[PDB]
Amino acid sequence: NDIARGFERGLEPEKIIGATDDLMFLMKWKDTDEADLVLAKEANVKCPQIVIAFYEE
Ligand code: NA
Repeated sequence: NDIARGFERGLEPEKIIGATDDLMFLMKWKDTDEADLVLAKEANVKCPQIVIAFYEE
C-alpha cells in the first residue's frame, strides 16, 4: 500500500489510466505527464467523479 501514496504529491487528479491488485488506481495528474498509484478506497472519497468516469469505461 506504501506503493500507492500518489496523493501525497499534492497534485490534482485528472484521470485514472489503469488499475491492479487492495484495489489500486494508476492516477494521472492534471497538466503533467506523470501518474502514480493511489488506493481506490481513498480516491473514492477524494475524487469520486473521476473514479466514476473510469467505471463508465
Ligand atoms: Na471528483
